[PDB]
Amino acid sequence: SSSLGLLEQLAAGVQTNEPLLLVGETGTGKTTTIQLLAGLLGQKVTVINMSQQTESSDMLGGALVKAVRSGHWVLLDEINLASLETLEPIGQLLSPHKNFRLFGCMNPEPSFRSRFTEIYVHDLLSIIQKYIGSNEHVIREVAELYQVAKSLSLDPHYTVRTLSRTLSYVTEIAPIYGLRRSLYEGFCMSFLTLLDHTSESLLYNHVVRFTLGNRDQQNAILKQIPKVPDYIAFCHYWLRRGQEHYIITPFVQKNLLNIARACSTRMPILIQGPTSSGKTSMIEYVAKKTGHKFVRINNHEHTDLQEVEALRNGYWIVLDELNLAPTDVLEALNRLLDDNRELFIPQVLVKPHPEFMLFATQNPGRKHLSRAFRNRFLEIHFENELETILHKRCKPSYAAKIVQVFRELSLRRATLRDLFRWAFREAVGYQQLAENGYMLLAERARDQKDKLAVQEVIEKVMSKVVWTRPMIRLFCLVWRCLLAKEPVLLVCGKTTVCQILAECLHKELHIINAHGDIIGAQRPVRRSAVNYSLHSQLCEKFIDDLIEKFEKLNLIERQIIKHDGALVTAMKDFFLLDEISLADDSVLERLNSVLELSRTLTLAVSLTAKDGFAFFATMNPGGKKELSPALRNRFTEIWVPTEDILKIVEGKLHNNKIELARPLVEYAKWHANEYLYTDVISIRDVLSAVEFINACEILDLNLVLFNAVSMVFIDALLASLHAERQRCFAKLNELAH
Repeated sequence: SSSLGLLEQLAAGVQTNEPLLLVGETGTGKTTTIQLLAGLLGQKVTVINMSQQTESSDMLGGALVKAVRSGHWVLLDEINLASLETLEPIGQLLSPHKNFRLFGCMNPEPSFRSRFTEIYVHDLLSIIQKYIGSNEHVIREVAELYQVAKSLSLDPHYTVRTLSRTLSYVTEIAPIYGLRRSLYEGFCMSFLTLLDHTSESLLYNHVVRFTLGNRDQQNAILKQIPKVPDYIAFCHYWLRRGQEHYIITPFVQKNLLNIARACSTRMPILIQGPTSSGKTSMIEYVAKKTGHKFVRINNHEHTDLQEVEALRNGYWIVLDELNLAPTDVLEALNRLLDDNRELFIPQVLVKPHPEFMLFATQNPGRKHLSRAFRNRFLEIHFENELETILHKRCKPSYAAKIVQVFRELSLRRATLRDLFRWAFREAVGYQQLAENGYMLLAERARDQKDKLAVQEVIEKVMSKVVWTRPMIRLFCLVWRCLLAKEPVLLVCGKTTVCQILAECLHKELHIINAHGDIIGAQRPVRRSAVNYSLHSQLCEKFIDDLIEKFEKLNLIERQIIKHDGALVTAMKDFFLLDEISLADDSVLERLNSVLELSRTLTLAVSLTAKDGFAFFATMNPGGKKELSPALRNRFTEIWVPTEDILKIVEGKLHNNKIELARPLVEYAKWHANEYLYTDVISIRDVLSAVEFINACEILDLNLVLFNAVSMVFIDALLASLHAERQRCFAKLNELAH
């Protein structure tokens, strides 16, 4: 009756030659539209999904023009996510024609949406009958499926028409390795793929299991024998269409692997979550069973269309990292999700056989993906467990207590990738040494001494340069992380320690400044060429005409022809891309690809090696926008900062020339608390002061310090400051055209 009402409303609209929309939540006002279109006659459903091709491609260059000359139905869908394409409202305001149909379709504009006479949109056994068809057993199953869509109220979040696609897939794998009860369980499986608690899975198997016939019956659901009797089969509840690795599989891994496998016989599919957990690791572990090869198209941040071979052949592609899509290959890729496997690029289609068509967003606000895209594909999401897991990928109590300390840290407040770093790093053979190892690795990122002391207690529950104490506990950490060759950020002494290490480990520290592709790659014109070609013709048999005569009868081609980059030149070293927070994104994307235990040269591309190509970067604290918390966590960071400042100046000063700094130290202290009040020694100032003090070509030491602190601190600071200069001079005298 609701469909009767909407159809009558659309009839009343269509008789009047007006505009009409329908905002709702189902994506089936278009189904009602095409339904009533054909049920009246069906002119042509020109269903222009007007959310991707922004404003011209609808209008001109046009589909609406071809309609208004033709006589189709202009089903402008998704006008509630568009741009200012108000030329379409102008074309509405034009109304030559005979009978058009501009029956647009919103989905919940101050003048477009105020010019279209809208009509909002407002029994599962019936649609369950029309979907299922193929006993009174199945009538009890109709009651079961209705109980499932009724227990939808057990909380988007398992929304409405997910049951429709589930019934379609149950019809799909129905005779193809399925009991009807088993097929219902499979449909339920992909009703609770992305969920929170398996009590819904308990009740779903409970209703489906009851319809089937219990623990012996649930084991009889695991009888894959007549299922696989029918296409290279898989293990259990699994017989797909038609070798191994060192990819060893635990319990939960085998569970999610069987999940993705249960997806991978139907034909789109998306798989979101944490990147370090190996989504394509599982995808290629299943591709090891020769569905295809795992062509991981790793779109970083501005991957363009130059990045169909998997459409022609097999070699199952994965447009990975599509969260950070470059905003139009997402749109043309969704245009490739209109047809099944037809790709028009000028040249028409592919129509593939089955390999896969998987995809991988991330754990979801760095450019959140489309919910229309997140509702156009059969999506997916993914202590002593860790105690066992580390026992092989690393070399009884050292390992167990580290996992317990990870648990302890969670209770207190932290990436376990760094726990693997802690494991494989610790060459200890000693519980105290391993304690210090997990300590310092945890004491890497200490942005404050509070949490540092807290984690210390939690673990307790288990040359041209100048040496310095408070930077030795940065230089030692960078030396150790260099030996491990881990990625090393730094968040006061930064470039000093970097050049210190490049002094010690004799190397070529190619440095860089913030604000970029040529840090990674360059595409310049290919400078000095002129007399080189003249001598190359002078060293050839038998002038441009002379060169042409020689061609008629390498250097000649080189003349007619008239890649390099920073980490690449470092690949040819250590790349110290300082101020990394204000770096690029796509460069940071490929650097994330450069990061995890492997390098890559995403040029037609290749993969670079690494001989010690350290990204020994830096980024000072505080447009100081940090990176992704992965991209922070993918690098082993380090944080950094008395009378020894005076001792340091004593090293920094001239030969005798001593006690002026002992005045100048406290003079800087009183200047610090007085002017711009904070207890920081401000060692740029004291350094330049020691520079001029050791540059004192005059005598009378106190006058040298007088003119010095006049030059650096004092005169830098109303007219009362003049008075305060005297006060400053007081602290000086207290230290005394």
